[PDB]
Amino acid sequence: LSAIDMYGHQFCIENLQKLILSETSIFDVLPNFFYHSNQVVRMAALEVYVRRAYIAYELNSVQHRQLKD
Amino acid sequence: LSAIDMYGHQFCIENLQKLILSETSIFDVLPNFFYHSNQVVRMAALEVYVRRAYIAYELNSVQHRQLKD
Repeated sequence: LSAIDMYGHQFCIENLQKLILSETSIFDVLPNFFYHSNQVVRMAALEVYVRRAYIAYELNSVQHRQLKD
Repeated sequence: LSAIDMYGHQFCIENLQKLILSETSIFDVLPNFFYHSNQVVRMAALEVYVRRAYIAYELNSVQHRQLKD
């Protein structure tokens, strides 16, 4: 939480490479806040989770939507 | 700001009375932060500001809005 930018930018890709080059699996606690009241930990954690799935595939575009509310 | 609930509850009814029963004058410092980055406590703190302006007039409806982003 300290790491995360928490503007709309939310480019904490470097901390993410520590996450993706984590000896530890981060599906354990990461879920408790990625449905926290904080749009940033929601969004970030969620797409990296995608990435934690498709580490195998090639991702050519990923856009976040933010709907109805 | 710590006091402020920061959720949809947003019950700073009592805190508005501490603002209006403040040994400290609080039109001074409160304004510096109600344009901080955090939308719910924004909502709570800000509407208490509303309440501190028109406590004199009669308010029959107040909706928090949430724009562009």
